[PDB]
Amino acid sequence: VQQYRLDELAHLVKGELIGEGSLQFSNLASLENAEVNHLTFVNGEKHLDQAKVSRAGAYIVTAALKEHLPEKDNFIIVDNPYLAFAILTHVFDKKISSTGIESTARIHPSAVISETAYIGHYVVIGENCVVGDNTVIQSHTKLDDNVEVGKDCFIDSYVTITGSSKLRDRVRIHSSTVIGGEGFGFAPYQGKWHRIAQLGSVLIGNDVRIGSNCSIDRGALDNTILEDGVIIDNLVQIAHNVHIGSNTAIAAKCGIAGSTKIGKNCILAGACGVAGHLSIADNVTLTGMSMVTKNISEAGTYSSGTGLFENNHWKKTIVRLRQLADVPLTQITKRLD
Amino acid sequence: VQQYRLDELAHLVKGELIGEGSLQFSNLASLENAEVNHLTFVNGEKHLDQAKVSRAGAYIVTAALKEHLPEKDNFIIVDNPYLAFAILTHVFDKKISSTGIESTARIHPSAVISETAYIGHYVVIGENCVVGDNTVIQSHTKLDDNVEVGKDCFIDSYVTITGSSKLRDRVRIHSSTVIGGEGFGFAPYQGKWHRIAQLGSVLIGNDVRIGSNCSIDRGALDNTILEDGVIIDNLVQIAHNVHIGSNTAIAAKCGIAGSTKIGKNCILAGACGVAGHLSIADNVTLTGMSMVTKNISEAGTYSSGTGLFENNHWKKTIVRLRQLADVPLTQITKRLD
Amino acid sequence: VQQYRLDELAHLVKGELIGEGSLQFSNLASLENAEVNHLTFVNGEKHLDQAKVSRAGAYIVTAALKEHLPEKDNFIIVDNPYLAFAILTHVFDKKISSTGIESTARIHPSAVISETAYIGHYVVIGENCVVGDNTVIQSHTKLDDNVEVGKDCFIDSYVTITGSSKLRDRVRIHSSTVIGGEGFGFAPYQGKWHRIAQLGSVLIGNDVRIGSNCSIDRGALDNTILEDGVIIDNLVQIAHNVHIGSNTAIAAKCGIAGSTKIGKNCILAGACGVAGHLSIADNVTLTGMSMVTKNISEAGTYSSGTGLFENNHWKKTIVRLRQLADVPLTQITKRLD
Repeated sequence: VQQYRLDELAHLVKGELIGEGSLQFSNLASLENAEVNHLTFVNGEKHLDQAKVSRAGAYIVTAALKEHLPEKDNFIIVDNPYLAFAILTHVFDKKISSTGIESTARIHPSAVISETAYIGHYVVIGENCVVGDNTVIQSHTKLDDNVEVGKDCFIDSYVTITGSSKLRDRVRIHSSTVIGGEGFGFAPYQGKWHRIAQLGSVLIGNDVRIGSNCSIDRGALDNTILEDGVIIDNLVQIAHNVHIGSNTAIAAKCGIAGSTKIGKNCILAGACGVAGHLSIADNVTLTGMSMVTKNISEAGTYSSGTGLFENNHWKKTIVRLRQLADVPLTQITKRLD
Repeated sequence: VQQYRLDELAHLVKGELIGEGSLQFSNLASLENAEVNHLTFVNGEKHLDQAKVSRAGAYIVTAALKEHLPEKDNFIIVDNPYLAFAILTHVFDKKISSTGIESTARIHPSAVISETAYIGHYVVIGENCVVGDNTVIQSHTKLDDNVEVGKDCFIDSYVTITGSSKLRDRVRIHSSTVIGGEGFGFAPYQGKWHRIAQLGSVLIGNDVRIGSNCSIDRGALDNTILEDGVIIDNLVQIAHNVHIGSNTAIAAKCGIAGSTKIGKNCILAGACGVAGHLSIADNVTLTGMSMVTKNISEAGTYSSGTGLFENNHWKKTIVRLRQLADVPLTQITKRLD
Repeated sequence: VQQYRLDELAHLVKGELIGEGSLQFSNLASLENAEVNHLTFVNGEKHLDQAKVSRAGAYIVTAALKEHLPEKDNFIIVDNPYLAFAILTHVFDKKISSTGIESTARIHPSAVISETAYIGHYVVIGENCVVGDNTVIQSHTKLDDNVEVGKDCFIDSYVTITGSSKLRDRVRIHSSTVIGGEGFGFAPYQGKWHRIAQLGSVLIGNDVRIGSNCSIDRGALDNTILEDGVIIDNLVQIAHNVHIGSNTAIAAKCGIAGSTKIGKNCILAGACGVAGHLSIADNVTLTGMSMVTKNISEAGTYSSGTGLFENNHWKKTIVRLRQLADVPLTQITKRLD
């Protein structure tokens, strides 16, 4: 494909070069599958063994790791090889330098589209819409009236941006997601449900990522807010009026119900469920499949689940669980006449 | 921005007016963010403090509440404020009565399309399809052969309606949703899976709402049926042959497995799992992340799950959970001699 | 509509014909809803009483069942009726015969499209793409650059295939699915998330089926692999680098996190969550909603969850549960001296 010298690659991550700076490199690769023209990284000493044996031509390493790799000659020394790696993934990433407006697209005459944005085939952009510089909007995607997309944004295919959602800069949203959809609002009467119109929108901050097949609903009256730097994997449900604080990560298949606020720097593992009208403090980490039903006021790590059981062990465990309510537990832990 | 007089708004909800019936209002708003030109609603006495402090022009309240609101002058007195509010959200909802067939739609000559319907751009409609009066079918959506949509329906973009699904009146289905999809039929032989074709369909009642990123699979032989007034949030799995009773509500991320039947007036909270070939009786609420593996014969509220735990308390809780099988429980409660 | 003779059908399943060979049949159907021109099947004695009352014209039964069915004259005998039924579903399943490329498609000239393939309306096919013989790409779907799709594949609408994904033969992918989208790769620095570009791809073997609304992310450096035979239901998350063994079945709504390997012939029930960097061995069955956090290294059936509880009972249970950690359980069953 296309080649990079080691010296350039070390300079790019602002690291100390060791070994022949003029060596060619085609790609990044894992320890196991790397070859000579491949640059790789050693993430802590758990991976020393795979490193020692790797056929990779150079190594992104910590200084205390370089000492444990005499077998090897060419290095890039940095304090955080993982972040240096992360930077360089983009150098090797094959880039979409595409620009201009595909003639099958339907852009309402009132919309402002930067001359360096890309609008895909069969994209539809409505009244008062704005798409910023170097923004990429892929094919079939639709932008409803009054939707604004900032700079350096990536929006893939079959994404719906509606409810006049407003997106800042460096926002990326993957295929088949819905931003700004009509949330689940229903009033009961005569044992039937009256639909509640949904009159709010969505604010989406800078540097925010959203996976595929996600549903981010627009607020019922105010806004659903995804603060700066929030990251969200595939198949997440974010209900109306959810407010997600800065740099919070939400793993695949989490569900955050209506009007809940999640603090800054929170980490939710796969398939957590958070009920409605709750606050979750800053710096809360929830492990896989946590069911949150009350508030969380203290920072920390929280969990729910029974863990894994062999099936028979399980069957008997849950029979004994069913019996616990009839057992006075603490009133025997200290019962001795 | 179109205005409405306070006396009309009170008439529109069958409500008693108090205050200057000629006052102008742009929109509904929340207690916290309402301005002078905004109508709002106080839902029970838990919100009085937010209400008193609010800058809302007028108030939707009950008689028992207007009393505890001396601070305010113009009200609309109704018996269920939530429902009066629900009605008025539509009056402020950005109403779209577009009509006709966009010129980039691909429609089979054999399909019957009501003159009052709207077929959007890039819409594809197959043989013997019927789209009834006043139905909106948004851009990019597809209707396979023998699919029928009734009157006054809203079908959004990137919706697949297949397997000759039959949708009645006032049915609304949101984006990235698959109605009628081939269900999960696989017979085992020689340690491989023989795919079973699926020859059924889907009956979707009047007044049924389906969210985004949902999958409603057709029957293996008969029909998957969603009865009148069923409402379904985003990210729901309805498997082949599931039958859902009238006005049952199904929250986000629920999965209902093949051939199961859920009664009338049921409520399923977020992320429930209902296993195959079961009956759930009329009038059953399940709470969040509930796991149902047997029939539910009696009405009532049901639950599964541990609570949330701080992580160390979780780890030690589950260590002790694992020991529970080997521990005589009912043979020590009656053991006092 | 379209008619078949009983003897043809008997022959199609390598089956002993009993009764009038020349009888006409339109369709399969259930024991409950079959009419004279419907063929049906009796699956063991459990369904015998239903069969006795069926208006079905003919019955796919096994010898020791014909036995208990004197009420009925027309049969097809076979050793496994379910598999016989499955073979015949395809005979009645409406054939999708179409060939060619619709004019509303956009296909880059450097793409190779078989003359026996169908490219549906509005499809977008990128550079260096390959589409095999008899493959169907339904309307609206997109293939990005370097995507390859084998022979006899079916790929429904609003599918995104990207990340240079490679698909073998007889792969079928349902609607709203995203194959090979950027995985959840993020580095932490200064309490921010730096995005990690995702450089691998996806290999999908022969005879793989994927449901609707699924996300199958590309690998970080190496590939995400679905081996031959793998079947995956609707709404599943398969993270970057997940490796899934031949003939494994993944039920609706499962999540497998990054870098997890899953052996051959596994069965995961609906809504399981498997954590990252784990091994599950060949022949493992998980029951609905299991949470795997450690490697499972022996074949067997595994589970997690509490039972379903009536709600009051549930609340007392979790209170007792919470008390469990403070109670020594093994030190009291062995307390008698």
